[PDB]
Amino acid sequence: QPEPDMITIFIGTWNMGNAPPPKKITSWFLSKGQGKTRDDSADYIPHDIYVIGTQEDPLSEKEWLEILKHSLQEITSVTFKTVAIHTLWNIRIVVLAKPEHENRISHICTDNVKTGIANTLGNKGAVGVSFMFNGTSLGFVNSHLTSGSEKKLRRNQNYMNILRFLALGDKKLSPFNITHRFTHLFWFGDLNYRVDLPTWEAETIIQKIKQQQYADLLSHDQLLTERREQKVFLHFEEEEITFAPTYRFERLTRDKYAYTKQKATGMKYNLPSWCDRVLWKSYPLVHVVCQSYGSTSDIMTSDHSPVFATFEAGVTSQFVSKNGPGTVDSQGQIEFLRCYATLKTKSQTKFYLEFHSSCLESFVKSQEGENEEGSEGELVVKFGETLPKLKPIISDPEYLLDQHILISIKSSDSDESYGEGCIALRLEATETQLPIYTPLTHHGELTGHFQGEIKLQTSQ
Ligand SMILES: CN(C)c1ccc(CNn2cnnc2)cc1
Ligand SMILES: [Mg+2]
Repeated sequence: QPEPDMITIFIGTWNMGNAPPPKKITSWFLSKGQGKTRDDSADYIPHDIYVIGTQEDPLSEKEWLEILKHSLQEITSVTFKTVAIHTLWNIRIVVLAKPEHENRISHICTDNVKTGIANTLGNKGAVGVSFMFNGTSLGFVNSHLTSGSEKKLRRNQNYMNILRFLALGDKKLSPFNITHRFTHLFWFGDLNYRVDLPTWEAETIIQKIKQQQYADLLSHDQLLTERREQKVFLHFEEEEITFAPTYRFERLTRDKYAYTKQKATGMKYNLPSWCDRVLWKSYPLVHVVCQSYGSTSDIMTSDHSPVFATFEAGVTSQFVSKNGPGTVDSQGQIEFLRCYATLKTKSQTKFYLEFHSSCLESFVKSQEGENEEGSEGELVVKFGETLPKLKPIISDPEYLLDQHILISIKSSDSDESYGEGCIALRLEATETQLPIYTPLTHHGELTGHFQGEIKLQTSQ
């Protein structure tokens, strides 16, 4: 039975509004309703992995697991295995996989982050799951961010706390947050970003939704505008939105948006908004294709509609050679020529690099670079041809060209990372000097750039 080089992944996010679900929720897992929907001809074809995020979830883990497994068994006739389930308050993540994957999945991690302080600590935050699927690391974050049209900045702060403090994936990747630890990272939830239009325009917005004319509403969506201004979710993707706003509906129909201020809303308006979202970030030049992104029309127990997204995702096999794992493959090497970091920092410490990759036995520390002043104020850290030659565990090009090198630039004075990035080894050529580049981030904000040339030697 061959190992796969692709899988499909279902992502669901649903704020259940503290109500039990209706008896049938299969439309969610079939990617049927509004938006980019899945073809009927695929209905019996199971996804490899189903990841379900809920918010305001009133059910026990047992109760929800029984509903989810029943739903999938009815669709596919397959009894899915539970990979992980984790709940913080009423925020929950469930990961289910086809039984054939049980011995492909390992290194399962769960964690949560509580956002806010005092007043603002007690119901918002995130849960997450990570695991290895053969040679591929997968991370999944379900976040319920701060509510309210005039709290976009709080949401952005919630995002940065979650990506700093959520402890998933390989703890040896100590300079790296979740935005660099996984081949594929999916971040979804009730992100609570709103359509920023005047309250007086409520009926006009409703009119536009009835006409399926979303352009003038999406141009005011806070998540799109904050992402365009690099305030949040830097270097993440989102499929184009082609479904109606998923919030805030009257329960038991989808015919009415309930937007007017009420004591129950704290006298806040809830103009129709795309609160419920799926975003992703994959390492450079790894295959990832969104094959659906939409909302269900027939699940009406909540004031939110469920959102689905499905993905094709490239995966690699757990490679064994005669040499690695457990030694180097002298036939393989990675050289960095003429590299320099450009940093936004005002500080004047010396810097060194760390190279981390599962193609190395352990991470590699460079010598200090040479600091120069850039022409427009910047710090330029030059490494020249001083960088250590990296010795991968396996030299076979079918393995090595699918790998990635994480780079951290660290202060010699503090050993703290000033920037993290990632370089693909999916090169146009081997034994050839080729340009490389990554942006550098820290706490998920842009801090600089790393660029230079690479020369990769494989056994071919
Ligand atoms: C061809 N296969 C595998 C198939 C066919 C029909 C269905 C839908 N109805 N169902 C539920 N449980 N068994 C049948 C699911 C799978
Ligand atoms: Mg709510």
